[PDB]
Amino acid sequence: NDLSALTRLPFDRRIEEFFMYLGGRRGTEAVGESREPGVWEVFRYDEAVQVLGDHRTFSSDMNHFIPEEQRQLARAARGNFVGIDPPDHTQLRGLVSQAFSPRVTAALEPRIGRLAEQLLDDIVAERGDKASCDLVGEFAGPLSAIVIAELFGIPESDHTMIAEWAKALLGAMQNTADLVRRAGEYLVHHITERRARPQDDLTSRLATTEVDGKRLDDEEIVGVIGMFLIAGYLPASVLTANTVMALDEHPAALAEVRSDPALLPGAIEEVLRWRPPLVRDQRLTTRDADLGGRTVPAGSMVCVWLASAHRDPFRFENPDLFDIHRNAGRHLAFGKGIHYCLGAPLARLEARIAVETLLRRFERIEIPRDESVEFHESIGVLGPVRLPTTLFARR
Ligand code: HEM
Repeated sequence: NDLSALTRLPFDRRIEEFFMYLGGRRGTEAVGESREPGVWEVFRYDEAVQVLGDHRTFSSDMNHFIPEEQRQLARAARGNFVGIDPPDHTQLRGLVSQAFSPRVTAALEPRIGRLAEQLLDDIVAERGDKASCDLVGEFAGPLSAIVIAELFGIPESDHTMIAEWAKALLGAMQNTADLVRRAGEYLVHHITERRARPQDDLTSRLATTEVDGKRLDDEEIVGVIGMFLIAGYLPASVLTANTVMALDEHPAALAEVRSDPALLPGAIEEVLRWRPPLVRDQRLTTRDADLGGRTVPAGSMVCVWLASAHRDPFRFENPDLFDIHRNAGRHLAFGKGIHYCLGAPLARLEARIAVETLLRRFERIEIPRDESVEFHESIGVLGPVRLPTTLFARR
């Protein structure tokens, strides 16, 4: 398979041979073993769905088997429920979900609008009507970090800082430990501040919501805020750029969307299917598991290829065709079951406004096929971290 080699190929051929790899295996088998010793891969839709649905058999807690005595440092941090299983997940997500109601996401739409325009005006001032820039570095990445910052009611002054903090951490080392620890210190101050004097933001809501007599404490809230930033930053920025790139690579689709921007959310859903930011989702078998005509032994790492599931012709017609008019609703880009992305509404809103603004303001968006386009190094990500473009402002 040589998956590590693919992460080093030019992005265009990385995409190619990545989907060729998945295609070949998916063609023959729903499930299979990998070169890695005790790891299985999932290639087909139904089995991907089955895996995500059956959280009992396929755990999200990678330290499931670690003895309860040696579990203290293997335990997930207070507030982080992405790496835990019911019933611990249900209670924590229950609280966060109640607080993070759809109207919290909806209310951000005007700000996201204004922020996207401001980032574009900063790029335009430096290089004029024909302005070259890094779309991820100067637009999508700041927009994703600051949007999440806005959600939690982080002061306007600290936004450029938060954007830089996110770029540093996300793109072990003593610094990595520091960034995490200092973020901790910062967020505690933010929380106690918003607990004392509340404002219309998610931090204050997290601090004041009850669910059947239960609340979140300051240290859990820190984990939640931190979890949102870590889970949400890269993928959202990648969705915004993958949309720009996918439309660029399809002039007809692009023309349709430019002429009727109502088509854009549908286009984004297609992007999520056809070039998902997060390309795999991992689980750990708690027991011997019958899947795809095969038995997966207890203790096995399972790697669910979401990207392959989306190309499964059993589930999607003409799977390898990018079609902004397709019903992409069944895609798994935001996961499925109990761990389904809490940021999915916000990401769709973030992405829609960011590309809506770029198309309205720039009549030409030129993107190279060089190695100047730098895709994120992880096999589990598919999209750029450095995307140089040339923006020609509409006359
Ligand atoms: C387009 C961008 C995004 C993608 C592709 C994405 C994808 C995902 C996926 C696949 C999961 C499921 C992980 C699993 O099953 O174990 C997930 C969980 C999550 N995402 Fe996102 N996400 C995105 C943006 C965001 C944003 C903007 C936020 C909020 C700041 C966010 C917060 C979360 C949280 C909190 C979870 C965990 C929910 C849980 O564990 O129950 N995500 N995301």
